[PDB]
Amino acid sequence: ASVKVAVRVRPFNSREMSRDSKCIIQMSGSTTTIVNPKQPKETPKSFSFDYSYWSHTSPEDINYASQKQVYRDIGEEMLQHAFEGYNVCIFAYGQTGAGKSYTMMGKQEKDQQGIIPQLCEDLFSRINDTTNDNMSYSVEVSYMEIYCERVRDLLNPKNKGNLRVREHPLLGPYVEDLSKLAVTSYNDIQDLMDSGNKPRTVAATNMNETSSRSHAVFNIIFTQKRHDAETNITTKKVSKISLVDLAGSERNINKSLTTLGKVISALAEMFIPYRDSVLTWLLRENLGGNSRTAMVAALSPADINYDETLSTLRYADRAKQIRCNAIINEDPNNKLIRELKDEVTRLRD
Ligand SMILES: Nc1ncnc2c1ncn2[C@@H]1O[C@H](COP(=O)(O)OP(=O)(O)O)[C@@H](O)[C@H]1O
Repeated sequence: ASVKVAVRVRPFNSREMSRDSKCIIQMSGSTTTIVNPKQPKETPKSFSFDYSYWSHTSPEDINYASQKQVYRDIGEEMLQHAFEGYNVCIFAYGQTGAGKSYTMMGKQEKDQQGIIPQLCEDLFSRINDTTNDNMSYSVEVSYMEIYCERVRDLLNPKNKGNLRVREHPLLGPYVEDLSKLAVTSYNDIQDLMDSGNKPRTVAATNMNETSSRSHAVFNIIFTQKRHDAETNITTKKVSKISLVDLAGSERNINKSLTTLGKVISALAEMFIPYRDSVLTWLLRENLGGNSRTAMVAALSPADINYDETLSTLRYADRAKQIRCNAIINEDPNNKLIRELKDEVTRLRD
């Protein structure tokens, strides 16, 4: 399968309104067009994605791409793939202020919740709707920040540790001593998300908002346990769901962001510089390995952001060419069960 790619243009923000910005983004069907406001004579550049989300107006518009609509396209599809037993990844990419955090986290005030809360609510709603007493489940959450190549645990802020990223000699990269907490309700996972969001690194340069240079990775380990009555074997399906709010794409400590660009470019071109940054190392499987992966590229509508928005569209266009190699998590015991059961009914006959 391919990396799925959506782009999303937001309303003007305060900085843009301040400079009487005009809109340089047009969307129709799956295509996004960007005009060059500095060379108005040159022909607009057009790009085709899995989705082009027009969120430039307000939810009063019939044509406004809502939080619900964005979730119901990519978020629901990836949660369904996790239920099938695939590892899944959604990452939000783009310039500072373009709408990565709004898309991934959103706000609680007025159905503004983003992909992460909607997926968590959908996950627990599906688990709690289970009617088969042979199905049992486990949900483990981890939430980390990568800032200047240092890893912090957002679920245990009293660990000023800069957790070490390691390659397991057989099982691939992991964050040594990163909290992995069992959660049994949507309320519990929401409180951890909220607490984790508050522990993110702030910067004076961003008026003491969350640093524009910090990556946030939200991971769920979803374990589905099927109890077989006849055999008493329990089969396990395990899926890792990685929901990523990247550092701002604009332009040592931009190592991760710059390396992600080279990784996307090298994967689109198909050596691969995964290990040159903590982000691309930890997300190696999600960037062309054992994962179903989607990119949501946030776009400023404003003339003043032409060059950065064009760069986001070109990286999004390249991500579309990446192939993944996701396999279903298979318990070998599923075959032992089928055998043991045939062998017994046959004797019983
Ligand atoms: N689709 C959208 N509709 C409405 N407001 C949006 C949308 N996307 C972003 N915003 C708003 O734009 C501003 C910047 O978005 P934000 O998510 O903080 O950007 P980033 O995380 O990319 O730096 C915020 O005030 C946010 O609420």
